[PDB]
Amino acid sequence: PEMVRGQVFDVGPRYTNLSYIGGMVCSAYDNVNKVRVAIKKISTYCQRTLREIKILLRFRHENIIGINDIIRAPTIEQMKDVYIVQDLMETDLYKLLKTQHLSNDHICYFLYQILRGLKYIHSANVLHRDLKPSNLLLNTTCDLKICDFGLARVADPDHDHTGFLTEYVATRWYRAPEIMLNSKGYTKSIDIWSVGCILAEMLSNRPIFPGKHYLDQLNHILGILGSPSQEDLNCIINLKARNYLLSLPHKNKVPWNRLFPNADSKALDLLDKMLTFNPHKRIEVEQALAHPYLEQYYDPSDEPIAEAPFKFDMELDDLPKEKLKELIFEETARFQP
Ligand SMILES: *CCS(=O)(=O)Nc1ccnc2[nH]ccc12
Repeated sequence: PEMVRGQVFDVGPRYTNLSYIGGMVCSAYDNVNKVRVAIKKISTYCQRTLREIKILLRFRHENIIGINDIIRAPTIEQMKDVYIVQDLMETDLYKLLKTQHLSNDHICYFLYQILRGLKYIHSANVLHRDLKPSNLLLNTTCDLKICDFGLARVADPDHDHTGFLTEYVATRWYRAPEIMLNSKGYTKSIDIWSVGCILAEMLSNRPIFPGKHYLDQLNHILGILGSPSQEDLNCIINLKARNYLLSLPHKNKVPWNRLFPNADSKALDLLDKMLTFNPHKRIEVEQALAHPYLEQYYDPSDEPIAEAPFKFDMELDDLPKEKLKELIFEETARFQP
């Protein structure tokens, strides 16, 4: 078996000539299809691995990363590592934003593809819950694919409510304000906020709300949106959350065209609607696609939806380590000779 940087990366004779990318991700030559592919090693096991495999095997969409192959040992007893084989993608939006200025045409096209993929995910009653530039892969022709469904959940708006300062798992800079106030992130509006943040970041190459800790994230958001309105406050019924907001000095709204003096005015209109404080008033993915900014691309007949809502059969949260390994083994069975 081949090794890469002091790690065994043992991907049978099908995949050869391994180079590191970023458990470990390597590129490799697929000797069957005769293209370089991406392979990630997962090494007891995690709910997130299973969640992702079930979702990505069920999903089929041009703006969502697929799984092409999964490599594992023939038996549960011998299975330790799982390798997931996917299309090689030259770069991601995080790497691209660190090094490149995007034209308005590129920002428009990337945003379109993000929302087109998101329309499909949401149509399956799934929330991604960790959209950020590093989860948006790109190839040399700027095709974009959404990846990393390890924190994805079936939508559950009736159980979205929680108390103030409830701990959350997803990446801090892309968290909607309501996460810090009264939300478990179980509604589609959570993903739109992330997309808003990403749009802002494409406009200036810098994260819009780079909070350094849990409540600082909310301070950054309010520093630009300004103080919530009485009506938006009245929607927050939780008294700890409400009174925290009432305790803050008045903050004026920073005009988008002053933060983003170079941006297209239609892009800023859409940004505003995605970065709305009140999640009920926030634009939905299909409205976003229909927005004038995206007129050159918008075509709902060519923005497919999922054939059915996605379902986890049992609650993965209480699963002992043994049943989880067995579930991963079973979900990966179709790729065995
Ligand atoms: C989805 C982000 S990842 O880091 O999990 N996977 C990944 C990284 C780099 N290049 C890739 N090509 C396909 C999948 C990846």
